[PDB]
Amino acid sequence: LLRDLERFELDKKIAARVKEQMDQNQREYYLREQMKAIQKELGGGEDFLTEIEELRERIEKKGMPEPVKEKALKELKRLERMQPGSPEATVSRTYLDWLL
Amino acid sequence: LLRDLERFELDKKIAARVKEQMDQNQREYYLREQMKAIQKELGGGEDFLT
Amino acid sequence: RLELPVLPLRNTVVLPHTTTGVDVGRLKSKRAVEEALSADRLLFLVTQKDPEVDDPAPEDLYAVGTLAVVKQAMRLPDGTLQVMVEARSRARLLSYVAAPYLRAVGEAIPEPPLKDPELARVLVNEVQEAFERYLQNHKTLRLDRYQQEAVKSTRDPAILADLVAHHATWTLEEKQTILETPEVEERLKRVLALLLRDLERFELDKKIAARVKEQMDQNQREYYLREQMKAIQKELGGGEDFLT
Repeated sequence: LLRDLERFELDKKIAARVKEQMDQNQREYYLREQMKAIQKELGGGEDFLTEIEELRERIEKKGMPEPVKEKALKELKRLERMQPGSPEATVSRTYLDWLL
Repeated sequence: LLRDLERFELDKKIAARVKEQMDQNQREYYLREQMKAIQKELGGGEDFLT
Repeated sequence: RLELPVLPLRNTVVLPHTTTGVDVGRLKSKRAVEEALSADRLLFLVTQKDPEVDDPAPEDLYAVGTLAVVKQAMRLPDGTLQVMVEARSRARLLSYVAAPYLRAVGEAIPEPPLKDPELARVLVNEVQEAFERYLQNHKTLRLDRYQQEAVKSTRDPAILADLVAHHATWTLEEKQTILETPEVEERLKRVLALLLRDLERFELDKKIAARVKEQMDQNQREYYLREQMKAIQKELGGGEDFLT
């Protein structure tokens, strides 16, 4: 029974390693299907969010410093607040295009 | 003979594809809202974000 | 050293000891299946690669092809031939014959893995744990077939490795990677990686459905709310207090 307890502890450690290999890549594969499905559906073949995702590609390729990019991040928060055909939104889109 | 509601049942066949176009319009509306449903626990509907 | 003709395949990579259906859209391959059915009912199932040519070259195939046995061959009335296949072993390609069919010369892989009760048994049990948790979020195949094709009825880890690699929806190359390697333990590690990635897709899709359901409930709740009580405001006026 001590050999059975050692075998059950080794099986529990091996199954815990299997569940760690599940969860530690599951928490990033959540992120990659989140980004490819926001890139897909909001155009629905149009890919409307690739227009506002090329700018985010410019953020995580050349919008590197954090107090610089914090203003662009809450400008990105303001970007989905109003419709991008309003006359105020010209200044908002020109703002982060000129910044990026 | 025909103008005395012969084409009214064909107008109901037209209204059948109006209800089909209603079904893919509700499908596109449901799809656009369920991607926002993925976005709400992506994080756009939390306290810190927008 | 198995001198038998070859049925080439387009998108199916038939692994050894795999019960599956194969449809043939060719004529030279149709005559290859008929000549193999005349000669001792044995086929070779060697798939092709990235974008497929309808007449496959002998050097456009992969490294390892699959030895097969013919169950039956009935003719569909539209012209194509449905070939029901059962496989036996796997064979490394050396050089094939470019005369209308394809001829397999031709090898064999007689390589069982080592360290069976110590390290391979834990690996086979991890394959069993991942394959047992696989259909609980997949739910497109039969659970009793998964239990009947387990270690409890099928002892061979090469047959079990080919059956655990067959039961996913992978591409033309990642089935061929588990077809190719003579070391069975590295194939078992790779199909653990592939089943981990498939379960990280399927539990994610279950969280997609279980993520959209409560905000669709919130959506119909708020939709009934604003069509209800933007509309309760019109009875307070009573003619809208002289047409607003």
